Amino acid sequence: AMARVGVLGAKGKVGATMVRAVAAADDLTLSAELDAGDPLSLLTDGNTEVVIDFTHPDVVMGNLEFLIDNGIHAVVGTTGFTAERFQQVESWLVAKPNTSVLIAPNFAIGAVLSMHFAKQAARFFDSAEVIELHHPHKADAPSGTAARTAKLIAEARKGLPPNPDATSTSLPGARGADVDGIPVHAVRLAGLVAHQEVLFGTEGETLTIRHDSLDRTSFVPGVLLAVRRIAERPGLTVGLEPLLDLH
Amino acid sequence: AMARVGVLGAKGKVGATMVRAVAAADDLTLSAELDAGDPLSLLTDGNTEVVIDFTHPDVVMGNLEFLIDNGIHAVVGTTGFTAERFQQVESWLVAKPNTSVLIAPNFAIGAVLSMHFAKQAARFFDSAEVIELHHPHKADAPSGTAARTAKLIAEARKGLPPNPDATSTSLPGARGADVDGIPVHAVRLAGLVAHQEVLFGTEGETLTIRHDSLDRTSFVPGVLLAVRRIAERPGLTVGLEPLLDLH
Amino acid sequence: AMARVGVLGAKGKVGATMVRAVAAADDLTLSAELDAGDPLSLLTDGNTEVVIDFTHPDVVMGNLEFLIDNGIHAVVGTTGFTAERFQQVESWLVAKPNTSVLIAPNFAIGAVLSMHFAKQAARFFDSAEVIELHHPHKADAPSGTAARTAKLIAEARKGLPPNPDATSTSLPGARGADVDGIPVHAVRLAGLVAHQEVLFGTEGETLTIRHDSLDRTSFVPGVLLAVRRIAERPGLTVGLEPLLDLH
Amino acid sequence: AMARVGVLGAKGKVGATMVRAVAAADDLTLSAELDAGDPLSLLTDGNTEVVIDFTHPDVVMGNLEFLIDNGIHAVVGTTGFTAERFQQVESWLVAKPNTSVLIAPNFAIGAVLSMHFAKQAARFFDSAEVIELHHPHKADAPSGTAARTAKLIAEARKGLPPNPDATSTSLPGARGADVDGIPVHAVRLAGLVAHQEVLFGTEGETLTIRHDSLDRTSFVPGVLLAVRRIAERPGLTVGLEPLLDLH
Ligand SMILES: [Mg+2]
Ligand SMILES: [Mg+2]
Ligand SMILES: [Mg+2]
Ligand SMILES: [Mg+2]
Repeated sequence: AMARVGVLGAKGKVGATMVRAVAAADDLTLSAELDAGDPLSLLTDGNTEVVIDFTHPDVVMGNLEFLIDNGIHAVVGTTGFTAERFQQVESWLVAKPNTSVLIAPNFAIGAVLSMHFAKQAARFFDSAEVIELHHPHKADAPSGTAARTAKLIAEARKGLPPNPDATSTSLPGARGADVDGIPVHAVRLAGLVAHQEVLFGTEGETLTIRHDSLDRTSFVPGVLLAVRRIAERPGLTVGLEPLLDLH
Repeated sequence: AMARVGVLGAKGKVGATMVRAVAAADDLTLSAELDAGDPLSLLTDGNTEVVIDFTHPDVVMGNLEFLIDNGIHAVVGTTGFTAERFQQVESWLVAKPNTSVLIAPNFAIGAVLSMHFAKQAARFFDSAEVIELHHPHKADAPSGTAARTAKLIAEARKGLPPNPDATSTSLPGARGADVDGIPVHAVRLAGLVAHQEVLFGTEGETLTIRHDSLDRTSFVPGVLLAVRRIAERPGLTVGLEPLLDLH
Repeated sequence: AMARVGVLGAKGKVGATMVRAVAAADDLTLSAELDAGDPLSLLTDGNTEVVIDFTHPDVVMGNLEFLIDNGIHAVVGTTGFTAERFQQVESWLVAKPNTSVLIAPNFAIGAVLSMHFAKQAARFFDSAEVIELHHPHKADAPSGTAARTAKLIAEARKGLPPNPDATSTSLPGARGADVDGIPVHAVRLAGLVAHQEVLFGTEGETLTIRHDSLDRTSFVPGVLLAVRRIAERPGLTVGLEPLLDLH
Repeated sequence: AMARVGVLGAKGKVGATMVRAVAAADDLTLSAELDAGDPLSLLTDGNTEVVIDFTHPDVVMGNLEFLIDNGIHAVVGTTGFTAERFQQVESWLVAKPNTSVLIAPNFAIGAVLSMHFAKQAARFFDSAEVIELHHPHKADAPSGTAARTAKLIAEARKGLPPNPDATSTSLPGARGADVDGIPVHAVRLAGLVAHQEVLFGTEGETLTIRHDSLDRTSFVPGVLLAVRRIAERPGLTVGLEPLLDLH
């Protein structure tokens, strides 16, 4: 049987890509392709079982309520998710169990692994730094992922000593951005797409985890994994991490 | 209140380093340093709680027997553990269920983390390769660790297609050593010590884990870790990994 | 004034690309676009001053004679260039001075620099190795460039001791392909395009030069540089290196 | 037949290392080791040909005066060379045209090569950045070498547009220190020594030069090189680079 995948924001960048990806997938059939303004009833009309939603922060809450109200599983890449947005989703889910919602900030599997690996490694090293590298058309430095990683690292190293640093003389910015006591350096280079390197060190050894996103469509295999696996965990899951089944 | 640690093979290379390390540790008390011929009863006379044993394969079994018989936890870095010898350690332990033995081939935390990460990432990528790089005085290519690593990766990827590879024409060796369908390349270069890169790739993303050991004594933190935490797992633990408490 | 660029093999992969590149270039005008079977007279009919030729090894010698006979400068990426082919070109050039021919195996500037840098660095280090990384659809291992680099390195280190190597036990292929005493390792990985790393080492330090070709169209800026600069040196030039004006 | 080398500041850190190195060298004869207060005439009494001087800025000028006056070639690693002091060395040399003085701020061959390569590549790439990585006991960020390097690159790229950079929103420091419009990021990490990456990028290709110093004594080969070759360039040479004979 084809799993019946609906895509919201299907003319949006990510949705159109996902529509294509569902087409190509042997196990998935596209049950409905909706973009801004399409009645959500088209989803139930077509017996959608799971929806990919990468719409705007301003419609996703509309979408989710309808999806949960109707027992349609949701793989959500839309951002703007406050704790007040989150609880609302869990509130909606109370009334409909056996409905799985995934909200994840990042669907590139390599990125999710790296962040996971960084989390696991953090407490074992004296030093941790993040170097992030992106194309020079990038507006924010450091990237969200780098900031997300550094904060993860900081939390993992709670109650450890700070990164050792004997710097007493410096040019401004030499030491990167300080995100919760973790230096984050942002390289902007023509030729690059999205890259991130977490470096850990202790006298005697270092450990580096490097993730390279070479395509704009890196998220694809992860969204697909999320779609395939989403029913395995009822209720709300934040982050793609758990669906990777890491043991 | 501080743990009373003893070291067997204390005049051997690793042994002497560990004595120093334990002397140097603020939370650990050296209760015995033995090497060849020193009666093991020195350990019980001095109220030893945990032992580091990096001694020879030919003496380590008798050490273990005594250690287990006496409720002394053992951190065992000495090699030579056949299936039979593992089985024998297990038997001795049956009689002593509160005693903990950790037998591990690698105490470098970064190398242990790196292998765990390789293992957790292996199934998510079309392609996986190991590059190891050592000083040019190394007899064996590839390193034990790299081989162990490729085996782990192969084992983790069972049921996935082999590494895609269109190679039709090659110079012998270009594609490296085949360890379980996983290419391992051994770089031997002046100026290096011990280094390993694990490269995973899929269309649109790569993930790289690099471990660098800059010291021959990079294993000391792991040994001290094993020594501080060994008692948490009654019985035999194989590999340091379970002690790292990876969630 | 527009420099008048003709492209041979204009429906071929490289030619069509070059036609596009000439169009976009403010200083270049396409004077003639010829592909298999177009009479070369179209070139002189359109007052071509310089031709890009990435045709087949079986027509390039036809093309060159005509180009030199007619004082048309030639930027040649076609392969199959024997010393007997080379001399023929210089023979043809005798009769027409103030006609510049460039035959280069590689027009990616980053690749040409790397090879140059490798040449310069080679004699200063005890060890040199090449690691080449490519997409897994690649037929030859190691790549031509890697083999070309290793041979360059070997020549630069003539009368130096061999790479130190104490290996006495190994799996087959662990140490790479041996190209003139330089190990060449070939990684084939999904996600990769064309990458090459030359590693140099001496006790106390290493030096690595890494080139990444992320596009299929990497050669473009170099072919263009060659086109722009080709008249500066009369007669035959083999390799893009000299036109880079390195001091 | 072997060169007679003397070392000034022979009880200083670098001095003593050089004495050992010269003792150890098969082609070099130690003809004098001096430090504080030893009469410079020891050098001429012992038929010294070349001197290594790594002494203090406050004594190096008097050393040089004597060295030059006596036709003794000088390899000068001591720092503190103002424009005036350079000018004064030049004057002394006028009277002694067969005498050679090499004053260099960096004797690590790999670091000198790397800087030369950066310089030769700079003009060919839209984007250039320096990443340096040191042990976490380093007072100054970025390193002198990295700063020197960025300055070199900037200088080499004059007349090309600045690094493309769309950064509009950033945490202070993310983009690193600006040295002449070239970003330099300083990584401080336990387990490291001295490391520098120069990253060049253009649409479709990147080039990376990485130098790793694994030792505090990685400069010894360069100093021995300078000592064996200094006489080839009469007069003052600044930087080791010209001595490397880069063609
Ligand atoms: Mg389908
Ligand atoms: Mg102690
Ligand atoms: Mg044009
Ligand atoms: Mg000597």
